[PDB]
Amino acid sequence: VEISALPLRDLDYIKLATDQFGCRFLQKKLETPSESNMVRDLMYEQIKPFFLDLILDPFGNYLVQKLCDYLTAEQKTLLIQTIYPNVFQISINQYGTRSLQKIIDTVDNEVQIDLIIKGFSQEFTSIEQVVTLINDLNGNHVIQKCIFKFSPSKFGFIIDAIVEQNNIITISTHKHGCCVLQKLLSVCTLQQIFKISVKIVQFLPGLINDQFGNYIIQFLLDIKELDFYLLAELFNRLSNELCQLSCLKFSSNVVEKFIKKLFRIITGFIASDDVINASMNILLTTIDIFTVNLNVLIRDNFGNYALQTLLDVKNYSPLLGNFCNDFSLKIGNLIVLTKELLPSIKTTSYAKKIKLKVKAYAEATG
RNA sequence: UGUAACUUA
Repeated sequence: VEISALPLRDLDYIKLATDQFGCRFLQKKLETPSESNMVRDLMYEQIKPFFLDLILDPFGNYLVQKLCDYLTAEQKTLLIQTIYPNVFQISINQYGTRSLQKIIDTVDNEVQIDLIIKGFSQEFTSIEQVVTLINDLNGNHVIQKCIFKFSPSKFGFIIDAIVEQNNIITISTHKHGCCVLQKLLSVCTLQQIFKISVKIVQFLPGLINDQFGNYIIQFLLDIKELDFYLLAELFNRLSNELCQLSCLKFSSNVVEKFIKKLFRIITGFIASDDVINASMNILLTTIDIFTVNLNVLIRDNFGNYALQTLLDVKNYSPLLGNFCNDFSLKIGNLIVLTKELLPSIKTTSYAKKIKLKVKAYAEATG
């Protein structure tokens, strides 16, 4: 427009950056190789004291993002030096979060990375603010970006926030928080996973039937480098309430996941002889529990799924040393008992499926 | 017969 007639050194780069027309003008000027280095250097010096302002700006953030693909190391470094103590405010912000992710995505070196982490430390960001960011609509996308871009050696402030008091509940039982927590465990180190796994088990009753928390428990059941400890821990914490948990909407999926995990281990043998022997002892104990409460499980709206999972011969066909003996005496007993209970559930819409699972047991037995 | 969660002209 009338702007594109003035020399670049006479542009008020602040007023343009906060203006839609002006911001688009500067971006497409950075994309002009003749002007690129010059506008950048002319832009950088004038907007330098307004970095935080531009970052949180509806139009300014678009310039900052674009500017990240052109800055030098020293330039981007000095940018981060100016704004690192304000990362919480930035991450919370609708526009700031888009800027910080792009900054994190275009880091040049550890000096820049450590400055960002330094801002997330307790010196500038309290634990309750980190917890906030994890559960925040916008901030959680910054925590994720850290989780995917930076190395786990930098995850300190995140780990510290989760293991603090009962924050594991606040996070796991939250829509945004449960996601980030699963994103973390996917790249975390084993010792960091343990540190979190302790807090989860400690607050297990508050997570296992939670609408989101149950997904955290199930995610832990996929981490193979946990079976040596997690199988005994859970079952010892849930055995007495195993029937109750099987009849709940959310925790029943965990039970099914648990049972399936027990099968895939003992079937793989035919992990570790400590894990396996424990898996066998739990499974046998589980079948004992399901026989005692068979009357209730077969009729419950959620219990029946766990019962079917346990009765599905598709999961334990190779089980047909001495363990396999008293297994069949228990799982076989449970089959013939379920067979007697069939006409007492004819009013239910799932009697057909259960009757078929005792039919599949005969096809494999005889 | 039964659950997800993961964002600006």
